This record gives sequence, C-alpha cells and structure tokens, in this order.
Amino acid sequence: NLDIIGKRIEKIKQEHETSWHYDQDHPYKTWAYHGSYETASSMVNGVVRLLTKPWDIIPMVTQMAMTEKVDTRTQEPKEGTKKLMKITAEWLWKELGKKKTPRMCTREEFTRKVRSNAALKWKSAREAVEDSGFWELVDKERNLHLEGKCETCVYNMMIWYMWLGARFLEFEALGFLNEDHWFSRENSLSGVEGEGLHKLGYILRDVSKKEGGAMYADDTAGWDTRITLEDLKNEEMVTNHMEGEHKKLAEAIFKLTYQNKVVRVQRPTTVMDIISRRDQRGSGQVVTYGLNTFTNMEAQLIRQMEGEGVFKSIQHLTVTEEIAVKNWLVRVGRERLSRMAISGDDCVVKPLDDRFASALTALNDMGKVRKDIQQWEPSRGWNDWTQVPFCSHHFHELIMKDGRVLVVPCRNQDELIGRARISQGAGWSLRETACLGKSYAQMWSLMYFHRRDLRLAANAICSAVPSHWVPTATHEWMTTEDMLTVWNRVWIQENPWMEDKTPVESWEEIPYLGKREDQWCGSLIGLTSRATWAKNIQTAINQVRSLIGNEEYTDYMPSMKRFRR
Ligand SMILES: Cn1ccnc1-c1noc(C2CCC2)n1
Ligand SMILES: [Zn+2]
Ligand SMILES: [Zn+2]
Repeated sequence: NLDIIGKRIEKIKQEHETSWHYDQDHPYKTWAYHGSYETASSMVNGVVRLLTKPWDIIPMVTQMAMTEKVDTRTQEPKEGTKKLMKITAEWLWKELGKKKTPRMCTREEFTRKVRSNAALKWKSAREAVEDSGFWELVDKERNLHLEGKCETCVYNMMIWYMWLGARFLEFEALGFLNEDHWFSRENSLSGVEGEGLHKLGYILRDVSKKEGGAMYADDTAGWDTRITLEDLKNEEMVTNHMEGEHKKLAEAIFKLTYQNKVVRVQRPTTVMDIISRRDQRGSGQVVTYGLNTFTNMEAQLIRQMEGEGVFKSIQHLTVTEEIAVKNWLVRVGRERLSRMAISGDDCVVKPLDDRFASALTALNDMGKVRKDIQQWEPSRGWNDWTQVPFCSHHFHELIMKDGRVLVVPCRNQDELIGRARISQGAGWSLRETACLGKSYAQMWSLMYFHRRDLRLAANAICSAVPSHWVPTATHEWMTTEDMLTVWNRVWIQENPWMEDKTPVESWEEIPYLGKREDQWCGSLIGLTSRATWAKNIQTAINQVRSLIGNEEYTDYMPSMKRFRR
C-alpha cells in the first residue's frame, strides 16, 4: 500500500511544499485522498460546415458542437466466480499464446510512433524522444521498476494521461499485445483488432450462420469502473508466458501502476488532489483496449458456461465442476470464442440457445452489470444480424447491379455529419482544416458510399479542397490515391467474402441503399432544403475555393449520374 505508493506521493509533496494541505472537505469516499496543492472546447470545421448547409437547422447535428461513476465501489465476487475467472483466464492466455511470442517493444519503435502522431522540460512529445536526458530518467525509473519500486508513474485525470516516460515503460512491457495483433480474429477467434469497419459487417454475418439462439449485444454500465482487483490479477497472468527482464518489467507495470494507482485530479473549490485506488481500469488507451477485450472474452465465455449448465452456482465450485469447466474449455472453448465479436467492452454473442438471456448470476457477480435493464431481467436478443449494434454501427446487405453482395457499415447520418464538423484546437490553419474535411470526405466515400447525401457531400468536399493537398483499426482513406481505386482494392480485390474480382469501372456501378432505407437512417433526400443544396452544389464548392484561393482543384461532381450532363 503506502510502501508502493508513498515514494510517488512523497516526491509530489516536495515539488509543492509551499502549498500542501490535507483538506478535511475532500469529496472522495472510495478513492483514498492523501493531500492537496495549488494549480478542451470542440471547434467547428468550416470547410465541412459550408458544404453541409441543410444540416445548419438540424438540432441533432448543431447541438453536437456545443458545451459519479469513478467514485463507486465494486464488491469482491463469490469464491465460485473467482475460480471460474482464474481457470478461464489461464486457458485464454494459453490459447492467445499458442501462435504468438511475447516480447519487449523498443525505444526505436516508440520513437517512430511519436513522429507519425498516434494519441498516447520539453514542449512536444517529439522533442523529448531526441533528448538523451529523458532516456536517463526512463533508465532511472526502469531500474527502480526492476527492484519493485516506482517514483514518477502517476495518472493525471481530465481520461488517464501520464508523462511520456511512464507511457514508454508501459509500451515496452505490454505493447506486444497490440503491436503483434494478439486480439486479431485469427489469433483470438472473438477479437476484431485490425479488422476495419468494412469487415465487421461480414464478421457479424459469419457469426449469424452458426446454429444457435438470438444474437445478444448487452452494453455494460461504465465498464472501466467495474474492473475488479480479481480482473487485474487474471490480466497479470500474461506474465506467466514471459521470461528474463521482460517478465520483471511487465510484473512491475501490473503491480505498481495498474493494481496500485496514484492520480492527480483538478478540483475547482482550483487545487490538485492526490488519490490512490487499487481497482478500476487505468492504463494507456491501447493497453486498455487489449485488456478490456481479454476480460470481456473471459466474462462472455463464463456467461456461455452458465447458460449451458456447466456449473450450477457461483457460491462455490465442486471439484468435479472444475473438471467440467476445464473440459468444456478444451472440448468447445475455441468453437464458443468463434460465436462472438468482441471489441474492448463491446460484444455480440450468438450462444448455443436462448438460456443465455437469463444466465445473469456470474455476469452480475463479476460486476459487469448490463446498461438500461433491471439487474435480473432477461436480455432481449436480436433475430437479424442486420439489426445488431456493434462499434456504434449497424450493417446492411447491399446487392450490386451485377448480383455481387456488399456488407456495408451504417449509422444515423446526423451523427456522421455532426462528427465531420467537430475537432479540437484554436491553433489550426485553413489548409489543415481543409485536409481534415478531405480525411472525412474520403472515409465517407469508402465506408458510407451507399448514403446518397454523404456520397454527394464527399464529392463536394474533395472538389473544394486542392486535389494534391493530402488528408490527415485500418485507415485506407488516409491517402492521395484516387478513391475509386482504393474502393476496388478494399471492397473487391482484398475482400475475402467477394469471389468474383471484376473491378468496378465507375462510381455509378456502386449502389446506394433503397431510398426509404436511406431516409430511415437519417437521409434528407425528399426535403426542399436538400434539393436546393444538391442542385446548387457548384456554388458552395466555389465559395470554399474562393476562401482557400487560386490553387489546383478537380471537379468530382460529374462522377455522379445527375451532374454528368
Ligand atoms: C489536423 N487535426 C487533427 C486533429 N484536429 C485537427 C484539426 N485540423 O484543423 C482543425 C480545425 C479545428 C476545427 C477545424 N482541427
Ligand atoms: Zn514507475
Ligand atoms: Zn443504416
């Protein structure tokens, strides 16, 4: 406890010895308060907004740009629950480990990443990776970790940001999980890491093909707040697959940063608090993703065990029930993993039958309480894979004019248009604002080509931004290559669900949803505002061209039937 956290605490106290105070009015029950010391608006993208004028009067779009879970306690599962989790976790790390070799990620790898802008004494991250002084601090902390002690690895809430060095040491020990695709669908069977939105629909349709009951897609209420110390201890068992230095380094991340955290929080009453808790999820967002997937795969196999009646009670597991769990895992575990699509805290399960809907004792006792349903009310499943929610999407079946079948991602259009108009920072330039619009426009042309309004707005944005100006899972839209060529590569050539590889010659071969389906999913097709916008699009394109100035532009609008003379 204070032995593992104090040094970190003691060091902060000294940096602010002229402003240290144990406020007796601390607003914390579950977090441990140690002391206190003295101490992000969403901006509108104008290129995108000028080219989506109809949406200026839709509150669901315009409101998106305007403007008690952490402080809670989770009860320790029953002994029978803890046994189910340990046995399942042990077996799950072995399966993930069968065709993967743990390893340490390198200064070299970490450096390169910071130079390509991935979200993770010196101004930026880039400058710190060059200064050998930094690495000397990394070395100091690094050798502290090998002795089982920590000094500078402290979480700052705002999301859990850390100093680049603690990020490096986290990445050094556990980066392999992401960098080497442990949660790929090949190596994990339930995972979808590296798959892409253009593959998730096909993956859900494949789960649909299995004999079984309804498809279940229960969200957890505040997943990262419901991670128990028993969960963090089952995650740590990845170190059993490790050796030498790596093993020691990983053990220290788990022991000193995950299973015993130190955090600094801003409280307007503006002081900085220094609270400590052993539970809940607090890692980098990328290690969080992988350990979430891991623990969710474990929770969902156990819920599947409960509905198949492998065990009778969570209160206590008989000796023979343990043998039966172990034998279920060996006999059918891989088959049961294949019945699920899991992305962090998000899941879809097609169980053997609908007893799963009412198998709630283990799930609730593990603390993974379902969102927006009474603790003991049975799950409502989906009968059609095209109605199931997953990663903020649903998936349509869309037949091309030549019989070939696309499975395409979709969500409420007002959400898509709302996101494209929003970013962060007051520092950016017009060329950079224009670059993001193209990044959104190119994503829309690759993922949402089947929505009439987004294909039109994507064509307008690409016509309004200089042709050679580059745009900012997989991200095939981040390129200067012609979008019709990328579409053919992603939806035809590299698509394992498409047998006939005949390239599409033009955008007009590429179909839309039915007009009524497009309206159901939020299209303004049929409105008077939308007809005026489409008819007069060249004038909106010219408004943006005049603002950016005398640059080299392309007209992409004749790629659509209605503008092609
Ligand atoms: C390039 N980039 C990455 C993240 N955000 C941006 C960005 N660029 O321009 C803008 C302005 C604020 C609204 C439009 N944001
Ligand atoms: Zn440390
Ligand atoms: Zn839809």
